[PDB]
Amino acid sequence: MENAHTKTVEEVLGHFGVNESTGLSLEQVKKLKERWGSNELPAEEGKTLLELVIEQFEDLLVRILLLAACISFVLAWFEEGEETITAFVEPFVILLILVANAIVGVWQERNAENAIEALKEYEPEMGKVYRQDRKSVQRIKAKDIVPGDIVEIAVGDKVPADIRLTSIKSTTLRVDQSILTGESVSVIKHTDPVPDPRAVNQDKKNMLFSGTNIAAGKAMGVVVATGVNTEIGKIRDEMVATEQERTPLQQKLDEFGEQLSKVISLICIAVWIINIGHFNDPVHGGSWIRGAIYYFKIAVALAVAAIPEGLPAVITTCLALGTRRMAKKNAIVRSLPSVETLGCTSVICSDKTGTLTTNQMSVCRMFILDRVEGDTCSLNEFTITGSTYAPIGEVHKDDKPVNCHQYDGLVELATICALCNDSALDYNEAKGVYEKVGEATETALTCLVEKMNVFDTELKGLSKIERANACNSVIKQLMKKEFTLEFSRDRKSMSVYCTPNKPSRTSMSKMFVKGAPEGVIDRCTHIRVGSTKVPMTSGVKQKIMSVIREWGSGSDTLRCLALATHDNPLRREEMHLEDSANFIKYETNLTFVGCVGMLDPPRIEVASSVKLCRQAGIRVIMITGDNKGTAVAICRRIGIFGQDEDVTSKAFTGREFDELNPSAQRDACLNARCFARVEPSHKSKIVEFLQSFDEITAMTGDGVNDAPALKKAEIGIAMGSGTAVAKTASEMVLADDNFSTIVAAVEEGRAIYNNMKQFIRYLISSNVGEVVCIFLTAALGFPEALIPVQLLWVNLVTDGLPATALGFNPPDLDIMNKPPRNPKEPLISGWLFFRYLAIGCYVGAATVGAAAWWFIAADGGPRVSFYQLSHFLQCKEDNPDFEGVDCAIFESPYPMTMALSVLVTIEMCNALNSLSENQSLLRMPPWENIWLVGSICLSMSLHFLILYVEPLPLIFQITPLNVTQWLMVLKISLPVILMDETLKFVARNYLEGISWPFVLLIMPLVIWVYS
Ligand SMILES: Nc1ncnc2c1ncn2[C@@H]1O[C@H](COP(=O)(O)OP(=O)(O)CP(=O)(O)O)[C@@H](O)[C@H]1O
Ligand SMILES: [Ca+2]
Ligand SMILES: [Ca+2]
Ligand SMILES: [Mg+2]
Repeated sequence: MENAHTKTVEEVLGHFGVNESTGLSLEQVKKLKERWGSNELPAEEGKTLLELVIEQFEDLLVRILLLAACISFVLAWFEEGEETITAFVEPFVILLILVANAIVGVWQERNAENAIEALKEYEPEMGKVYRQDRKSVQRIKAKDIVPGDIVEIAVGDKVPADIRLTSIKSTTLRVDQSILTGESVSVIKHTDPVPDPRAVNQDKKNMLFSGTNIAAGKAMGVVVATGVNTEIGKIRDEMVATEQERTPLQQKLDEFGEQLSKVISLICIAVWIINIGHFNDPVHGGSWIRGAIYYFKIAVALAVAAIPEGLPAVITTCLALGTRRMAKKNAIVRSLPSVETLGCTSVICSDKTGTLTTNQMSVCRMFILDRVEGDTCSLNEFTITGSTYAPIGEVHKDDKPVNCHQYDGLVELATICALCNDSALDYNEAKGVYEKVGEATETALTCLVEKMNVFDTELKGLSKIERANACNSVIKQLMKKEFTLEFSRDRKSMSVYCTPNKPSRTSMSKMFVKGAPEGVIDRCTHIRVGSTKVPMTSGVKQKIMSVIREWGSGSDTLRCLALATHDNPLRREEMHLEDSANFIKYETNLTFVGCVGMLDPPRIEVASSVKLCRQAGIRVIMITGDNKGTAVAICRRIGIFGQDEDVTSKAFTGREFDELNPSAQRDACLNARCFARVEPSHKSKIVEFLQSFDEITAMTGDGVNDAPALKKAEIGIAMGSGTAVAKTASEMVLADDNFSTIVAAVEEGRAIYNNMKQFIRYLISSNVGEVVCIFLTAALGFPEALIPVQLLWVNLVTDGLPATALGFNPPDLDIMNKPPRNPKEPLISGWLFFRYLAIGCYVGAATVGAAAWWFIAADGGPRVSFYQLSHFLQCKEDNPDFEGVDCAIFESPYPMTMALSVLVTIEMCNALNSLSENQSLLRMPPWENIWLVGSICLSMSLHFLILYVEPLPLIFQITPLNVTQWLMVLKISLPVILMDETLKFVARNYLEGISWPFVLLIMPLVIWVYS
């Protein structure tokens, strides 16, 4: 069966031997499972290891160090080419820092993919089928669907396999198949066969494809292909590498990356220029071209040192960390920019039903009319026990057990709930619980019919399975459903045209209507009291609405629904059911029967989440299509409003919002916190009004009425137990429906930006000190304190792992107390620019002072004066200004080792400053980031290694230091902490919990270094 769209519905069902009513057997499914297998696609390997490494070396900042490593190679291969001892050490230390950052980036990217893939199996994909075990619809796993079984699918569902449409229950069926054919509109389907055997998928009507969603309607069909035999499975090879747009923060770092490479080039050009007079010095052999090449290597080695080469890698691991940290909290992050954009979210619009509430509805009370005075009416208000979907409960009239058969209004109320219902109740023998098949509002009515049991049937000898739809089957055996005017959110109602099967009374067909109590009652002209009908007046209209308003605004905050019937409807011939606007024209002159109120408890984590968002400057707005009285009462429960807060201008309806010119409509959208009774058209309109104020909007939803708003918001967050239409229009999915994961995603997105600013602060405060070290030496006339191979050792030790370990920084202590960040402001602030220069100027002066100390004040070194150190090039044995000074000590490796050791040490102490922007080290000790402690101990281990290992001091032109000289290195390196603790102190006090184990740990160190 490969061309099913060209065959009649009877011909396809005959091919499988299946009936559309009873379904498929279980001896047939066992045979079909062996010949066809499970309905699932093989797992894709994704980005391979080699491809994942190539993406690390595609940024400009990494391509400079690649070219500089090539320059250092071709410049060291022409002099002493056949060598490996000291010639090719400069290109080697340039490549080690590149492969170190490439390993961390690939390993962290591989971790985020593994956590995401392990989250796809959180809850298995399910599918509704008809099988001969039960006479009702049952949920099974989508992988256990075999070709040939009857599958039922409704609005919002995801088509589990290729389905030949057998019967459409509603007036029309729309399917969103942009995933397969690429058309951005819902396609209308039918049940008639198409003649063309080679029709394209756009022309393949009467066929629903796996992976696509049902946009509107309800239908059933027979599966014709599963697994790799579906249209979306046969094209899984046509999966080209999509152009993933850069994160809006990555665009800020790319502009900053090219702006920094332009200023670094001007700095390296200046280094080669300010040293013109040193080209023909005797150190280089008196040759100009020999000295010009030497200072070209200092400029190249300074470019590698000054350029942040781990910046494209650290943004990779941070975004990869945010994805893995969210997948551990059961949150599927589809779009990479989504977790970073949530850190700047200012408004969180949220669906109420199914999103802020558990969606575990249960009809707990109802009422019918007892007797009509003529101006007022007495109501027979009942109550029902039970909070789950199990059909075990008791109906009480006045807290006394009552039987529903003696009330003819209850018999009629149960009939409307049974027939005007596109849902059912399923038993789960694996879990031992009754679960819903369809919407929660309708299954609550399906379970209510079982508890009422208006037609007293023997319900004791039936199993758990046959008790889910026992009382409903009795009602549906009495009335024959003709067609369904499906639920449309413009009228907020739904009717069903039923005909009584009994020909004895010869009753004409009726229309059983259920919907929102506000609109349905307005279309009601009569009221059903007991078994007789009496015309409705405006006095009894107030009594019915007042009870419903008490239910919604009460303590239980009930979700109400009115039930009505139409005694004399038009025939099917006169009704024009093609369009949907005529449906409200047939739901007129109704007879009000009763109203039901079902409880929908909010989720436990919602109340604490709204409190954390308000503290973080975020605003939570409830966009619901439910009643205003129910919405405001839920908002007072979850914390959006106070239990006595006035909401005269913070809660609006769809009608009240439209009856407002754009003047007041604007100033009401940023001040409101609850929108009730809004269509899917309004929800996206609310979201675009909030984006008009330059606000990052995050919409959270579960149903098809939220997909237009989920597409317009910057971030769309879908619930895991929601419809597949909402989960398709969303960037993040809460697999466990935990609303507290949203605020964790905001804290994580703010952490990605914080780790970025600390990385920038560390590689600019430090690398400026390496640039100042070279220019300060030149302006003072001192001997050069660093050679190219040592400028490349500082880059490896300081710009390597101690810089990437900043992406593992812990969140700040005030991370979620600051207002949301505006993504339009510049990356680096003007105050941060001062903090970079203030630290760098000390790092540079400390490195020059370390070399100047040995030449002037050290005991082992000469006691050379400041004049002789500044004019060291003019020293000969005939100069009376240089007496006793052996002027071969100006090339000694001691001052170059003091400067190399101070540069490395002062940058490790500057990394300890880069754990937070303003929190001191006594408040956030360095062991809160253990990846940084290990990176510093490794960098200091490698520094001590080249100082004392057999051949290495010769390769780097350094000499081993003693304990007295190492105490001097620490004397100058430690004040870089005190300088940044001071700059952090000013930012806290004048611009914007001391750990005693840390204070007591550093005091034996601080007193030792300074005596
Ligand atoms: N199957 C159904 N049949 C008839 N009326 C329904 C219905 N489902 C919901 N309604 C009613 O239509 C009204 C508005 O439609 P809507 O689809 O927006 O409700 P909803 O359950 O989605 C609230 P939310 O938007 O917060 O999820 C609801 O208040 C409800 O009373
Ligand atoms: Ca560097
Ligand atoms: Ca550095
Ligand atoms: Mg909802």
